[PDB]
Amino acid sequence: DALHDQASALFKPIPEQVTELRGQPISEQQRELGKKLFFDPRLSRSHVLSCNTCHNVGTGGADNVPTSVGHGWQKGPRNSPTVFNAVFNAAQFWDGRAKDLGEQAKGPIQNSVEMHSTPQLVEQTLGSIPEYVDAFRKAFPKAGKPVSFDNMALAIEAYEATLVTPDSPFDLYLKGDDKALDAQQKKGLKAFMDSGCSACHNGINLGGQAYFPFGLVKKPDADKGRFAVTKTQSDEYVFRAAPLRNVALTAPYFHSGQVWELKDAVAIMGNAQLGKQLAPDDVENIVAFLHSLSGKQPRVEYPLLPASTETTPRPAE
Amino acid sequence: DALHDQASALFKPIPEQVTELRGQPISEQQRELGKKLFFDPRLSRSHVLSCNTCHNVGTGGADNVPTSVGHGWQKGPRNSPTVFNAVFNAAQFWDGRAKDLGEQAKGPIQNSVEMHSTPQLVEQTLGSIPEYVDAFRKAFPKAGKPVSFDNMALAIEAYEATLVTPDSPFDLYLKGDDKALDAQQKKGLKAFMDSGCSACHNGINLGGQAYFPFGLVKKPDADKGRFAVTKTQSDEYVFRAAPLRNVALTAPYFHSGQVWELKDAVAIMGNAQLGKQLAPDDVENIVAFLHSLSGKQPRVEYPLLPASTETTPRPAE
Ligand code: HEC
Ligand code: HEC
Ligand code: HEC
Ligand code: HEC
Ligand SMILES: [Ca+2]
Ligand SMILES: [Ca+2]
Repeated sequence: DALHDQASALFKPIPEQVTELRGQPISEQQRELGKKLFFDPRLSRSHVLSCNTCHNVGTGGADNVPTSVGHGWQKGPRNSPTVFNAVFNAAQFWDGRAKDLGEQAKGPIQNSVEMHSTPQLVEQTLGSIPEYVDAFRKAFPKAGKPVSFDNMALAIEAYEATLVTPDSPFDLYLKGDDKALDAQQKKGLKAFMDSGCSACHNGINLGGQAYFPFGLVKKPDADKGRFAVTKTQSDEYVFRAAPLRNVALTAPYFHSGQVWELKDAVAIMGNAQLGKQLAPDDVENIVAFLHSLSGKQPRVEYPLLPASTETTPRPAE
Repeated sequence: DALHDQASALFKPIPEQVTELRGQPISEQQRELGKKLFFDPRLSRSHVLSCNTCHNVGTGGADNVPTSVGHGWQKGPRNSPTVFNAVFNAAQFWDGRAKDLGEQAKGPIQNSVEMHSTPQLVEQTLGSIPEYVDAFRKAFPKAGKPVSFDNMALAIEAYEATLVTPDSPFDLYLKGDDKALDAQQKKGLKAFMDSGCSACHNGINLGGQAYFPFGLVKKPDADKGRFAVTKTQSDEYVFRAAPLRNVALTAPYFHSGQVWELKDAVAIMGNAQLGKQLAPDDVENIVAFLHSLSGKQPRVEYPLLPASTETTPRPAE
């Protein structure tokens, strides 16, 4: 089918599982340790914030509130992006100055820990708990200092690699099953490509691979009649093309989390003059199409975190 | 064994499972629905607080920070008590005036919802989500209005009944296995009874059944040399005798969450003039004994919460 043809040229399905990371095989110990860390609020100085707090695995992997402030890169509050399938994103943050985005040498993990705690503090904390000490040795055998920021980061990435959502209808369609998407979804997929959406939203995650000088702003006054995606003040200031997988599960939308309905988000983008102007039917069909991007949500067994000991730092500001 | 004799007269083990609640059998649908609600942050107006936030199932069922404010009964901030085995507690809150505690007609669930949201709001919220609507009908078939505060409360209680921790060593010892507790733990159990601890901390949960006019205060200046448990300003003002099950997992201690070490908490209580003055060995042995109260932690599969719809109220203050 010609439709399946161009689809396959532009998109790729989520693998059933990633087994290697940074050229290293992912062990189960690493996965388990990473899970604990992802849920342990003790990584925050205050002992109340965990990755799961803002990237809630029960609600699409995002907190689903307008904005929050979790990473040091942030110049301000932004909508928390889902953590599902994030491992495939080359472009990680929402926005930034092009020169600075070539200076954000830091990844999400280091960014967050430095913001809500300090690496030294996090190390001292994990070190005071025997169960963690052991878990680290068992997961990183050939290591001098098993409990170190580096390994912690590696462990979390391993768990992150576990949070993928394969087998969404769209993916089944890409893999072959031409019955996966209904007619409306197909008109949508067609319109998505025809209107130039795929110009920016492409690849495995339908986005998350590049930055562009367009961002949502509240109109000076000219949802879909209150906000618009326009050029930034200079092409040096860019926003990441949001990866669309599981988009139906992570409202509100855009970096500021200001539009709550997907139909509006679609209309707004389809009015950004970044392609052929959209027709009502298209907007509807596209939305239907987007729903086909919801994959299989990860089944997570809440980890049992080890108890603090007498040398474990106590909460603070 | 004489020791096992008085032990059995004063204590009782946690049943393997509670199957009935308010004279009604607990179905699995109720359990599942309750689990979702316990983790759904949308029960708070702001969409950021869930029961799990403060009664974290991964860390002993408590948040393990000095204090928090989660229920309307609260006159101030208090340490969040564990939710594990709470269903067996007759006395639910930390403290209060005797006359008012005969007016706290409200339970933890209603107290919390009224504080962080409103019953009407919570009802409107759950009602806007089809998956919940259905889950409610399947869990409460013979019901006029399936989605109602009442049923929500019932569902959560059902899930609460699931959060019990049977088979702690102490319990195995009570059930017979005289090898469950080592010699030190036995000296501890003996001392616990001999020093009058069991006068207040008894029953299935070693506490949580009655109120007494003694509470921790910071000495005017006379941990164990900075705080003390003394009489309240009048026997009308009382504090609940904290249930001790899983106590080794829920530091800090006392209603204000001011003492971090169990040895100190024990010393302080064993100096309250509520029994024979404790000897260093005893304090150590008792602590060892308390550790025998950590039961089997519940294995929880994080629930997949349904997506908000267009009629679902948006976050607020
Ligand atoms: C709320 C206070 C958060 C906490 C705690 C954590 N994260 Fe986060 N994360 C948050 C926001 C608001 C954002 C966007 C920031 C921006 O300006 O871009 C993020 C982003 C990430 C990302 C990048 C997403 C991608 O697709 O590459 C990742 C992967 C991520 N966060 C992971 C994560 C982990 C592992 C955390 C605990 C160590 C962590 N975040 C904490 C907000 C919050
Ligand atoms: C490149 C210039 C783009 C084209 C072509 C389209 N989109 Fe896009 N999209 C782009 C950016 C820079 C952003 C973020 C803007 C911001 O201020 O945050 C987005 C975001 C979306 C979203 C929101 C997803 C989310 O918040 O998780 C949707 C739903 C979306 N885009 C859809 C979409 C459609 C349907 C398009 C063509 C009809 C389209 N976008 C084109 C960049 C680009
Ligand atoms: C933090 C902001 C909390 C949230 C949200 C919830 N709870 Fe809570 N709970 C909290 C505290 C600080 C306390 C002590 C209050 C006091 O003054 O006594 C509690 C207490 C309870 C109890 C009673 C414990 C017992 O053994 O009987 C229960 C059972 C309980 N909380 C349950 C619970 C549920 C089901 C919640 C969500 C609907 C809930 N709490 C929210 C703090 C917090
Ligand atoms: C009845 C008057 C009591 C006697 C006898 C003992 N305890 Fe107790 N205990 C009691 C109260 C009213 C409280 C709460 C005081 C407050 O300000 O919060 C407690 C609490 C404890 C704790 C803390 C548990 C927790 O915070 O989760 C411990 C560890 C404890 N009590 C132990 C203990 C021991 C070992 C006793 C005899 C040697 C003892 N208590 C006696 C009431 C009473
Ligand atoms: Ca979002
Ligand atoms: Ca406590």
